[PDB]
Amino acid sequence: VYFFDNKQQLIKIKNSRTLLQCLQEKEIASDKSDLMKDVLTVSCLHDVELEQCDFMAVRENKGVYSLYKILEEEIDAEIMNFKGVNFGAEELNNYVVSDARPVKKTITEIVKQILTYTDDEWLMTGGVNKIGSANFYYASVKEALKTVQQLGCELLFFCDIDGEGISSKWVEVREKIGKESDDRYEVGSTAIKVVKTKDRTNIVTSLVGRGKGEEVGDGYGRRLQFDSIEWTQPVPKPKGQSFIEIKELTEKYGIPTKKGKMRKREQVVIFEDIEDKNELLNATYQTLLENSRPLVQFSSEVIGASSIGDMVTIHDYDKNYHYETRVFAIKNDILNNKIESSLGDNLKGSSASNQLSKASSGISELKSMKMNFYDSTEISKWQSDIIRGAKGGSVLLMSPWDTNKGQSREPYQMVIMNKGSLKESNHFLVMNSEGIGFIDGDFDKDKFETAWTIDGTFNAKFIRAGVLSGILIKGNIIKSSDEGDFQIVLDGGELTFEKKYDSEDINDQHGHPMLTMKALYTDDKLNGISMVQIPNYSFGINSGGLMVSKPVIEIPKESTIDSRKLNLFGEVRVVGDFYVNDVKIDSN
Amino acid sequence: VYFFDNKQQLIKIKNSRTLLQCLQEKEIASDKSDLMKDVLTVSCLHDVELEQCDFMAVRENKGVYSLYKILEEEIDAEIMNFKGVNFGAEELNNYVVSDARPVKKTITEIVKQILTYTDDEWLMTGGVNKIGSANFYYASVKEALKTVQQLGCELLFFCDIDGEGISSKWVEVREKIGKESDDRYEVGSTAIKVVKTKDRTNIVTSLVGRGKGEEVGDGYGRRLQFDSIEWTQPVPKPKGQSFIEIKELTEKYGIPTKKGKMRKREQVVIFEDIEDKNELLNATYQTLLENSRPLVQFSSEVIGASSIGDMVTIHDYDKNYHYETRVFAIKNDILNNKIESSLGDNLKGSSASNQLSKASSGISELKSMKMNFYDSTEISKWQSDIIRGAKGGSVLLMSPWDTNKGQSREPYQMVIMNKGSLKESNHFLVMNSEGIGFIDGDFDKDKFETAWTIDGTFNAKFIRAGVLSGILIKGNIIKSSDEGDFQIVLDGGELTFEKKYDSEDINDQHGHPMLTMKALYTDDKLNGISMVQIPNYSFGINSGGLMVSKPVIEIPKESTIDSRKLNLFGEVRVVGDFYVNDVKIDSN
Amino acid sequence: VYFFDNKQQLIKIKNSRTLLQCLQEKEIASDKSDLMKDVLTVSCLHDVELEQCDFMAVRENKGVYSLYKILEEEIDAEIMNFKGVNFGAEELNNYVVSDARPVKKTITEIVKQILTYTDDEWLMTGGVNKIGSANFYYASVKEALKTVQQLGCELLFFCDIDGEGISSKWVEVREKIGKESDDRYEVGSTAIKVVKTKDRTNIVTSLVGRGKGEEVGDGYGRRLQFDSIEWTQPVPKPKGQSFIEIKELTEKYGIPTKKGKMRKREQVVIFEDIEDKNELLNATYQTLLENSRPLVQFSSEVIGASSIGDMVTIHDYDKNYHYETRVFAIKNDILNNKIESSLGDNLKGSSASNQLSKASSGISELKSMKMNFYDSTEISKWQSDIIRGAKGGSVLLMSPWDTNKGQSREPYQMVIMNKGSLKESNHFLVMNSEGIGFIDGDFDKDKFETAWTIDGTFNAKFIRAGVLSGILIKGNIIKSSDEGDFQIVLDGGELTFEKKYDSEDINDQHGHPMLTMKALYTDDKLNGISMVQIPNYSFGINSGGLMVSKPVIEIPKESTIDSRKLNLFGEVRVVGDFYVNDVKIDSN
Repeated sequence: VYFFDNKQQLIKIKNSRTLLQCLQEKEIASDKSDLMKDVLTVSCLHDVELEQCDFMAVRENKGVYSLYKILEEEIDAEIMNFKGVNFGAEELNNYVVSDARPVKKTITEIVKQILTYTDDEWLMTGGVNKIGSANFYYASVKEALKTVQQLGCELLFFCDIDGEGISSKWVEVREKIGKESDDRYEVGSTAIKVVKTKDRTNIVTSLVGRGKGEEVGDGYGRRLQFDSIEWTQPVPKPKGQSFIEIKELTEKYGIPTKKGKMRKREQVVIFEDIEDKNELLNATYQTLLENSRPLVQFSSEVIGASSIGDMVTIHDYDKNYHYETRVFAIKNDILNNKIESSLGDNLKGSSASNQLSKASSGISELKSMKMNFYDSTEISKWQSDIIRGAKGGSVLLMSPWDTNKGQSREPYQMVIMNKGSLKESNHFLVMNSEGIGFIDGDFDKDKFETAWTIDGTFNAKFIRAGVLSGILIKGNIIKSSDEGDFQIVLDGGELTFEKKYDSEDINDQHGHPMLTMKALYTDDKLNGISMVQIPNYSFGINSGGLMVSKPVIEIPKESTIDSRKLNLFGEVRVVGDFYVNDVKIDSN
Repeated sequence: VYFFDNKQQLIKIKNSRTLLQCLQEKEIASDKSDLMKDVLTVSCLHDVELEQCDFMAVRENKGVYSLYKILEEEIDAEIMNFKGVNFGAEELNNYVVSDARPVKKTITEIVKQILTYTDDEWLMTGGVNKIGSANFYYASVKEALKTVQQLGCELLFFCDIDGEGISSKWVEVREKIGKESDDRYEVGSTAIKVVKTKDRTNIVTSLVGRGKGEEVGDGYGRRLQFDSIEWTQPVPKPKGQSFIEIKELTEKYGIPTKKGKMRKREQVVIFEDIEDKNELLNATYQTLLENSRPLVQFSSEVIGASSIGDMVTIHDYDKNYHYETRVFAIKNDILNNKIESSLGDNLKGSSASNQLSKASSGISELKSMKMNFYDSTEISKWQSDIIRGAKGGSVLLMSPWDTNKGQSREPYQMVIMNKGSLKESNHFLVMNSEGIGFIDGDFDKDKFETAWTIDGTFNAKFIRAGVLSGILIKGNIIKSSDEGDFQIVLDGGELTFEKKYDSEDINDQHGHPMLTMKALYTDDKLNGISMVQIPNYSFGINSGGLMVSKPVIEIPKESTIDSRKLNLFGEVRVVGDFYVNDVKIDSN
Repeated sequence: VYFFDNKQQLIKIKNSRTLLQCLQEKEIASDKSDLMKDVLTVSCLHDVELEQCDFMAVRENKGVYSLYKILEEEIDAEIMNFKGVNFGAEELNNYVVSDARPVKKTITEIVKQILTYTDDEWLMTGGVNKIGSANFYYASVKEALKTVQQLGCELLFFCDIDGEGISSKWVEVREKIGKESDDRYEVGSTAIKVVKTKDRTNIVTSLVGRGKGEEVGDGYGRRLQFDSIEWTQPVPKPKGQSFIEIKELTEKYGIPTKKGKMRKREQVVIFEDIEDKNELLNATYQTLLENSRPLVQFSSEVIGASSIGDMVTIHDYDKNYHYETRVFAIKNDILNNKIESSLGDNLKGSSASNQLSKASSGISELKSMKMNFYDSTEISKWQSDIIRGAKGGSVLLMSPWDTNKGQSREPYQMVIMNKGSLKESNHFLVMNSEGIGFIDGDFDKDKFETAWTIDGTFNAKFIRAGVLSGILIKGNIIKSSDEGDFQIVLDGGELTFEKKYDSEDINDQHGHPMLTMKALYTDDKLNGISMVQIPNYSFGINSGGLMVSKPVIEIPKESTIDSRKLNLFGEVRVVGDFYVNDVKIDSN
């Protein structure tokens, strides 16, 4: 046993004539999410230059050495104990993966990508050709390797150690650990104390698959199922069924009935992250196939030496059974030449210590995979903001939070924009606490205009296209315009021909009258209708054409009540009474 | 001990002269959610034809047999070992219950309903008259029976076994297991080694109840309490208080004070699914009543034989105590005539193995009853959709998700319908990225018109009912119409009478002039008001009635500036000077 | 040993010549969230009057006594056993804190405030000057003290016990338990069996801190980090880095590389309730300083007597080491004068029982601090109601739930109010399933108007301010009014002067005609423009001023087709040929 100091430099060599204990253990875990266990324990007499050492290594052959790092020492009386684990499981826990996210790549490329964060110290050897994906964010490298291991790969670690330090390190990726060995164990000559165990707790013949939810929120707990999938060639499955059954397994492990017939065994299997149907069926089929036969375990003391993970054959001639199994646990005592092994399926996972470890890991996982009050509030806020329109399209309910991040989220106005989003649109229709208004080019709030007011006072200037029909007009003042200074007015049941004037008041629209057709309250009754004239103005009933207009009656500018100067022009044929002197007399 | 093969056919009988161990254990669990434990263990010498057996049974009396299913087997030193459990706890785990949901029914009917999923194999015997409800979805029958058992029933299982297989199976429902036996145990003659234990850990005299939330979201953690419920006859409880206290229990187990008085003990009890007040009070009262006395347990070796669940009486004359207890655990050894029993309240739930089992079950329950990111997102989406209007009432915000299910959830228009929902309404008011518009009968076809445009151009054709008053009209063109071809036009500050015409342009409304009362720019000043005429048209100031109007002045069709033929008609009284051959005249 | 009854009255004294066992244990837990352990165990021969006692006490010196409360009692064979804990840890579990919520106060004031719920039985002694805050709701006092202890204080409990009961109780608050003692332990003379353990499992040199989320909802898992904080004087930390590193620790405990250089060790530390950067950096620095050196533990059997928590010194001359450690566990045996102690850092937390207890506590905490279906639904409802406007501002989508609390949540109308909320505003713009309408002062009523209708029918009476221009008017009836009974009408392609009238129909607006400027269908062609008169009415073309208008032609009330009476007034100047019994005449 060679001991190294903190810089991995050789210090001392301990022989086999001084050590009091030397034990090495290896074990392949039942689950695929755990690494391979490797522990060494050595204890010798107390020394003063062995309390600074941090590494210890043993010998496999002339070219391969295994390195163990001390985790704990215990001086008792004068005997120093020690305890070590593999170097890789302790070194690869101090590299941080910021964020890595492959999508549908092979395992070899994923390992290449992960081992980039170790700064070229670690390499990799071997390959697998299965495609998978994962999301690695802030986490250690060992956890990432654990996650990769679940896809069907098994990992090891090695060194190239000399007396002056470590030179090269690499990681081997394989499918199954161990080649096939030419070993032969016989009970009574090579295997000494054989204990055979058989278990039948978990046996199924039919399973019902379930998926990742259908309509969550109703509370009815629906899940995706393979109800309407046809699948014939591997195992005949009908179209109206919802479970996979193997016939012969039912005949061999079924529940007998009254009539001598057999019935199947059905248990429910849940997959939390399956969204398709065919892959759910494949997963359920694999789960059914894995759990169809009882488990067998052999545990014994052996003479011949085998590595971990080989295939060996064990025989027993007195009771006449013959099996082929796979070594999965080895406890090698170097000092006393005693070797203990185990073959077959692993049933060591039901001991108390493993259960304690699994419970602690489960608590630690649940603490990080579930959502507390803050996360629920944040998710609700995000999903409400998505539908309110605060991130996308043309309809939006504004709140001060959308502008300052600091005030309340309470809405005070509703905005309909032109295109896209707030910065991508040019026109706005705003509904706020002042009335339905409009906003110009930019939403820096040029100035808010008003079309409707909340008390209900429409603004008339917004009528700019169309034809008006089918209504009544009353009380209003009408007017027209020309290039000169003449306009027609209808104010208070009056027709006014006057001169133009520009103003901003209802009363000030009226100008200087010249001719006003009207009516007069004639003698306490409204039976007088006539026009009027005004002096210094010309009036007429001019006749002719569009270019020429000659006076039928000419009204002078000086026409007055006193100066009744009733000019007339034009050849007029006057049928009716005529006047020269006194008394009416007829004509032509 | 009789051994059966995989089809429940008798194979071999083993005597008592060749067995090495036979042990049978029974135990009633402390909690009501666990079944009754039944375990048998037997070991004999190795045999070839015993490695295929799957059932082993023992004898109770001449008509009752108990059947055990082998779960494990272990050849160690040609000494085979077997371990078995009850058949019922293993067979009823392979029957899937899908979607069974009773509401407010009796336990007997619930068990009858559950046992219809076993295909007539299992029956039921007995009954309990208590009302309860449960929700069973995809799950096995055993878990359903476990859930039912929590409502105040206790279950057993039985068979009717013969040499050629099982004939009938049934499940018995009871209130308490065991009748009242006539047995008497005396210490020193019938009971050998007696160990008595007394516990005082959980002792209370007052409790404060809490309910299923009040206003969750504030984060203040309010809960429903019985603050304002009066309850007098069982135990006097005032109105202003929020806890139940029994006086004598306080006097007997109260904290002494400085003045020699006693104080109560208060602890908080939480019920997660209580929504009313009186039932919360009843539950708190029952919890208080249950936990008011210290616990006692007896464990001893017994000569006499009793079944499980009976009521036996134990006496001790030297120390002078006499108690009446209930048997709850029996460990019967058939081969050596040794019986071990326990009496009183169960305190076996604090051992390490039970704690490990409870921790595993608790973790597995938490993994299923708490929600991750996906469930929170789905619930938020559902609750946002409810309030957006996408499922119900008359105000709704459209998004592409509501029509095509594949695009984003971002809104782009707001729709107000007529009645009900999208398919139950005929008329629509729509405000989208092109202005306030309207939609006809069917919404599936856009057919979108516009009333307001986002730049603010109202369409005038939408004014169809009302009276218009209190505004000004300027610049606009006015027109009327009749059945014939006459209309009145006010264009450019002139009154124009023409012939009617139909057109679609502002300029084309004007027609063929006949008489245009207008004004003339008379000598660089606007003081000329006059009419005009046009040849080949008739003009007049006709006078008379509504039927008839005769010309005061008749304007001929040929009236012209050149041909000044101004025909006049009617009896006229022309007072004033006149024009006859250069003289002034008078009234004859 | 003195035994008390249920009222804490002395009953019996047991000497040292009758007891069979007496053992006292004390231990300081590794975590700061657990109290100080104190356990006593005594056993003696069975006595009749010792089965009612509930307290047993021992002697420290002539003035200090320790009180223990019996929890379990076990009569076995003829020897009674007992098991007691400290009085305080059992008494202070029966006082209920309703709600206390201090903010940024000192520990002394927090303890003072908490100890007001014991009704002046418990006092306080000592003090610590550090500022902290906590939120206490319904919970017992012991959990509150546990939570306070996490801020850097350590608690003890005491009594003033006499033969007639307890007189005064108090709690001492300290920062560290134990003074500095003048003790000297030498191996081989005063310490007998020394076992030393050194642990190196968790050693780090650099850490990466994380905070309380950044944008939860995207699913990317961002967290607050100290990326852009400069912090130099304690440890030089640059501006572009995301971790804190100590140099010399890396030089002493670093991973050696190929070229002889050393590398750092990084692990991720998560704080779930940190929102600022400088405090996150401080917490990470404190963790790094706490986890930088390996741990050492001494366990031995000593001769001299020391209290719990002192600082002693242990020496060993043969192996030449000298350490200064702190006592943390004492197991004093009173009957046999044997004392067993432990020194240094506590490594007793990895035993099986402690792990079981921690797992149970973790499950119980997770069950209470996570959210199930009901909580998620309630939070989503609250956060949707906040943004819908149902609590605050001036835009609101009202649903029947907002008024009756019992019906569904689907919205049926949208309301825009004036100010604040429903009760603080006067004018409303309501958009519902009937049309865009308005509501007067109070909203509790249903005085709903209708401007728009869903079929697109505007109401013309809502135009009340503005100027109308740029449109066309067609078909509509135009009218005016005056104080008298005259109005100008333009209906059916004609101009009508008539008498004013009031009505509510389109047809009834027309009145009694007087003068109707119109057109006549003159001989199958529309070339006739004419006016008419009506008998018993006066007509004229009056001329003059605004005050005076004299008839150019006077039309009498009796003017008729038969009674042609065309009165003319005013001195005329008439050029033309005239009618003097035929031919043609001259023109003055």
